[PDB]
Amino acid sequence: GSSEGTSCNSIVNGCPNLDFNWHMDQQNIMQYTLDVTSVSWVQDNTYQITIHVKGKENIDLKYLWSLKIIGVTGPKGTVQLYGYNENTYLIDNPTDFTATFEVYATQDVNSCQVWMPNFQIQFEYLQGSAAQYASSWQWGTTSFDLSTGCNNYDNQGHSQTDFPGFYWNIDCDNNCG
Ligand code: NA
Ligand code: NA
Ligand code: NA
Ligand code: NA
Ligand code: NA
Ligand code: NA
Repeated sequence: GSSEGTSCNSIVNGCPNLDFNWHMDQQNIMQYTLDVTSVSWVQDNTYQITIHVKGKENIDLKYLWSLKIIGVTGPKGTVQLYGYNENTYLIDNPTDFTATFEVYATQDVNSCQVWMPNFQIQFEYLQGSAAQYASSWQWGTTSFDLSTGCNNYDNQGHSQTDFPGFYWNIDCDNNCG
């Protein structure tokens, strides 16, 4: 049985004035960005969201061993994006990719809007058969997790996450308020 999605009009970066770059720089991780490009209410407090992740420089797919979204509060806690072990090949560029998955978004920003539940993206470069390309690797730390959120920052405006948190309208009711 199918249902009509309800698209959210306003998807808000909840903390655009934090310095996220610092947290990747401190770990010698190349800078990445994340945007939430669409949100649709499915039913209950479940939303289908699409993310777009970009790296500062282009890293060829050959360097990648695995990529997965972890720590997801949703129907699936893990969303495999790439991995030989898991026969999963759902992205072609670890430095410019999209993913669509479901989350349960329940923590209120206000009476009309809820926060995205935060998650991490686990990158493994140069492992397994990708280790053969080590000599041309030039982008710093090779295995790392990048986290989302607006709730973890130092006393000088640096985030201790790598990507902003986001919020949107409850049930994607664009007429709330
Ligand atoms: Na709609
Ligand atoms: Na979506
Ligand atoms: Na998966
Ligand atoms: Na809040
Ligand atoms: Na409020
Ligand atoms: Na201090």
